[PDB]
Amino acid sequence: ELLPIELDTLVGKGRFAEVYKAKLKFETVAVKIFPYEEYASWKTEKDIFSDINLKHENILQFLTAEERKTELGKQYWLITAFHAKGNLQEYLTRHVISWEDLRKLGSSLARGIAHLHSDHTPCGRPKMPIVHRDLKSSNILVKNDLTCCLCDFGLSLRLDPTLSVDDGQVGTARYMAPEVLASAMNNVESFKQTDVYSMALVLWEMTSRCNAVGEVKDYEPPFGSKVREHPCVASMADNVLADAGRPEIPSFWLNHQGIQMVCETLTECWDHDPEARLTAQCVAERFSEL
Repeated sequence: ELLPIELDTLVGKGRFAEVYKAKLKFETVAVKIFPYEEYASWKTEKDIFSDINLKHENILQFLTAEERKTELGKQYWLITAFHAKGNLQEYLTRHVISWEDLRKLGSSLARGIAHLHSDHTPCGRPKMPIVHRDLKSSNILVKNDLTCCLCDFGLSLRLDPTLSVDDGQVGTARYMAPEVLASAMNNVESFKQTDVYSMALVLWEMTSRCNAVGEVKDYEPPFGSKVREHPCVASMADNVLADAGRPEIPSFWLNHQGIQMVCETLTECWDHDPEARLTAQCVAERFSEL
């Protein structure tokens, strides 16, 4: 029961896996390949993608997981929809986006996160919340219709009441909330608030490349003008925590009313105080009012 795949091109490398554009005999699929040593990440993602209640337009569509014996030993595959327009970071690097693009990307991002965060299904029944714990533009995929979907659940945490104190600062230092950089966390709502902080930075990346503001600069990642290519937690703590630093919002951006509203929403969402941040649900609601 192994699918007829042929690995065309490496499109991704992370800590845990390589991602390949491949063919199924839809002819175009993504194949995420984990070595045996990264079994844990494959399983964490597999369990999220296999969960009946995490099927959503704004979550990457999963076909199947496979175990594939090789000469070196064994590989662990996740086979998913392939989004040809690539991850949001690559997309914002390549393109200046319209107001309409920003509204679709931003709304779809917030609806995807709010769905992960929700303690209930649409049809009202309870579900254990997931927090992504590594939200960033390279972990968001641009669909042909210019909506986002979430992927890369390798570091995700099921908000399980049995989770021990030992169960730190896993994830990408650049996108880490001040309370994570400070090691100043406990709330349950605490991990949801860290996702929202990272989401804010991504809304900023989208806004930074939106032609509604007027003149658009080249894409740079959040804090790109202040920290090295691969910033450590210490450097991030100095910027985000010690200097209360956030990506720059030039005042001329606020002259467009849409951009102004997005900049006010995302600014609340990257507040030093996690309790000051909006919920993903609240952000999705503001985006629909646009």
